[PDB]
Amino acid sequence: MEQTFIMIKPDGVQRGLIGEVICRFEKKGFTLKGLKLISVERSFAEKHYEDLSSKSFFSGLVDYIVSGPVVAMIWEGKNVVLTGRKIIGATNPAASEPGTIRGDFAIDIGRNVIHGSDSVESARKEIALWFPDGPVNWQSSVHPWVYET
Amino acid sequence: MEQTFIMIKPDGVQRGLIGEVICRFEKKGFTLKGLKLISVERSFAEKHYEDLSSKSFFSGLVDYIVSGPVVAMIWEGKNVVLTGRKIIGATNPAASEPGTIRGDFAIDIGRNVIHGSDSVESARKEIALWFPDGPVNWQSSVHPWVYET
Amino acid sequence: MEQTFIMIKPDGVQRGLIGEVICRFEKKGFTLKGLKLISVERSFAEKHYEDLSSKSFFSGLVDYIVSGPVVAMIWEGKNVVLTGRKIIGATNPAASEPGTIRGDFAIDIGRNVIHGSDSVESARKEIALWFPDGPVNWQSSVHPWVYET
Amino acid sequence: MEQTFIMIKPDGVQRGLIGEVICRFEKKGFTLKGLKLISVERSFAEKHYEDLSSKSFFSGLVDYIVSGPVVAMIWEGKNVVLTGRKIIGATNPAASEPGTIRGDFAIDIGRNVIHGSDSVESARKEIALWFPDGPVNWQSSVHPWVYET
Amino acid sequence: MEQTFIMIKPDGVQRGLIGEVICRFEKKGFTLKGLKLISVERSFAEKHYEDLSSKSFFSGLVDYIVSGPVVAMIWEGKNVVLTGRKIIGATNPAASEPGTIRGDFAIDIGRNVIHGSDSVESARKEIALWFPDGPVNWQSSVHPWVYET
Amino acid sequence: MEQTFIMIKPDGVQRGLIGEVICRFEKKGFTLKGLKLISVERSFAEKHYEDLSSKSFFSGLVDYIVSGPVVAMIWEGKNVVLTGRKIIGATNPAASEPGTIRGDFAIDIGRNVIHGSDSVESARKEIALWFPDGPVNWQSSVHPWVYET
Repeated sequence: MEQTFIMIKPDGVQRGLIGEVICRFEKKGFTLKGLKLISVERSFAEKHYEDLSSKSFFSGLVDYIVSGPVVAMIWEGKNVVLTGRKIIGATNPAASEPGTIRGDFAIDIGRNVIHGSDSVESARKEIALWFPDGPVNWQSSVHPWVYET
Repeated sequence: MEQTFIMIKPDGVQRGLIGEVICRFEKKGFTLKGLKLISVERSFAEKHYEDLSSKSFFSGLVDYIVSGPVVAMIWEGKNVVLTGRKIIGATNPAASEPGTIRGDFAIDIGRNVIHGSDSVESARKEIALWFPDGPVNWQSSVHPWVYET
Repeated sequence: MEQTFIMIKPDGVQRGLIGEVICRFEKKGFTLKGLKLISVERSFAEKHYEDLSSKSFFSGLVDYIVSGPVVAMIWEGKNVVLTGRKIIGATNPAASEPGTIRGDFAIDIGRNVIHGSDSVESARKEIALWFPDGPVNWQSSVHPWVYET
Repeated sequence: MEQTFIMIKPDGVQRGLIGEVICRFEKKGFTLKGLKLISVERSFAEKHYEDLSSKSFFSGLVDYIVSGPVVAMIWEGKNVVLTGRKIIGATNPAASEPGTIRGDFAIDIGRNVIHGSDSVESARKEIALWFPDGPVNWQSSVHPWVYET
Repeated sequence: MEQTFIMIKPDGVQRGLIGEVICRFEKKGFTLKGLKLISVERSFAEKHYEDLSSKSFFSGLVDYIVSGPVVAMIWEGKNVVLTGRKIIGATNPAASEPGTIRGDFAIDIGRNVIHGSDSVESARKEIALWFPDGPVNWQSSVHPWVYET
Repeated sequence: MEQTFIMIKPDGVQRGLIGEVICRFEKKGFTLKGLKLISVERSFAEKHYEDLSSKSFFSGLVDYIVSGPVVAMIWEGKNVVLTGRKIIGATNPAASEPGTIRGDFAIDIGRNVIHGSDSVESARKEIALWFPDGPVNWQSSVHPWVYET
């Protein structure tokens, strides 16, 4: 029942990796509770990167996340946050293993295709910011076959 | 260019086919201009199937489309409507060709997995209804290689 | 909710196409009720092709079908018999369309990878011959999403 | 050459992973020597989890493998046992790396999709119990390209 | 056995469709006998399109295949010419059926990803033009399972 | 930018993995600047394996490199040398991880399917030997999304 935030960055969308990303999370057995294609404003990007406002690269991170539309999502499942980080792969694309998203598609650390919350409380902040209206709640009929009880 | 409305139906989401559907349209060269996971409310449904409100099965469609979340989408490109219909395949899953979304995943007419605007006219109507705020604009960097001139 | 008989011919096994074949029926929404790797013997083969005892090439069919192990299957679902033939493609690989099993892998009539019941009649009969013990029953948790009512 | 027993648990069948699982072993270069869909008997089950007779969770493992039909298999090759478990992934889905069967599909340790022999000795026992009548033998024509000499 | 000439156009290379193409012919069972990545010269281009020199769109063809590298190939197998054509799909993307290369990735008639000889005769000319040094010969170890005797 | 030499060995070609391989490097974002099907001559082969002269299996490797055609390539991008190797996987298939080329298809050390430059140094050497005419230059239109600046 845990939830994490997953976002396909501008390059992920430009490189036509949207469907592929979602397939990984779907096959794994997680539940999509949020999804949308959106372009970010300056104010939002900065707030999303708030915890870095005082960094050399801050201005860059904003310019980029706004240089194109992105796909925001909410994924729910046991250990979805850590599992999600595992599926995505190492932050530095050169260290990510084949089989992970960044491992199979990313090369440059600045065009690392996607983002995933780093922690549970981190996913909470991220989800509230990106999904003010809340989650889309539904139950999967395959659920008794993905979990015990 | 032209735009069409594609909607992954409740059974499409439950069967974890979201990613796959998107993949095909992405591979064809179309650009996504709208995307959202939605929980349809009775009244909204009735407007969507409004052109059929006179059929003896109207309420049936309403009961179903509201039985679970769906994924709304806007796809753009030349002939996007016709191709969209072609990619989806025939209405009757019994006549739908392998290679099409319905031919590969659907069996029952009442669980056809996906919806596609049947005409350009019904398209503009559908995307206006489902996406009030209009489309998310962007330019595929591979445009010069998908379209001539 | 009829059943049909699909058999991956010796060549299908040699070429490592067992998983692929099984995947297409699984994704279509069909239920496997019978599965087994077996190497057929002379007499049983003559009874399978029994309907062609009066053909010159009859001797060869039996010869071939026995040259290596095959995979016998029982698949269940609406129109599974007719849909199965669609999924398999034309008898002559030269006519089988891309997207169908023979369309994607088969080249020679003699090496056509698979066999499928050509009719509900042939079906209920082949199924009894190959699977004398009957089928293995179970129901898909996503059944209400693949079928109506 | 070496042999291992791989079994697709009831949750693996329900989730439509049969083809997927087989594809991976076929592509690796391994030979399939046994395959069948079985609905396990309680007494058969208790013998399968025999060495766990003492553990508290014994009845749980037994009630479960009986709850749905499974797919039993025999695969042959060099280090097929160790590669088999490597291909499968960490016992606890929380650790299983993307690229492995459990890594891409499993979430709950109780619904870990598949089983593989932990050793050569236990495989001998496993194949002898699940495939009393021995394996279906054949020689791959690509063998001389998978193995040297 | 019969041979044909397939060429991935500049847009195909740009859109990263090289491997996908080869996969389709490999999985069909055909044998690759020639493979080169080339940046075609103006004069060579005019030669390849000689049979069309007085045609109104001649300059377009020339300007086009010269705008970016291409992948030239030789494929061998029974009915490889007509089949290669069936794999590529309708010349007009708008008509190409899902499952074919153009059906899956093309949209604009002038950016249709691939070229395939349309006759055994034309194939010999094109093969003699693109690979004057002849094909790279070799037998496949799965040949006996692709063809009869 | 940096470039490396990848070679799909005879077994790799015989098992029909050419497309598959090219796909992994393509999806990663790397640029193919050289590609070809070649039946290597004894003398050339002997140069390629220079450093292993003093060794014993030397002659063995040579005999093998000439026993069947191969596919030579040049791939360009940041860290393409070590990444190419990370994609290929451990030399010993028993150690190669699922997700990597050898991890997914190799079994025997002698049929490791592929070869990749071990360093930028050897890479420069290998590239010169196999591609004396230089590379084929072009700029992916996706470049700005694969690299920041």
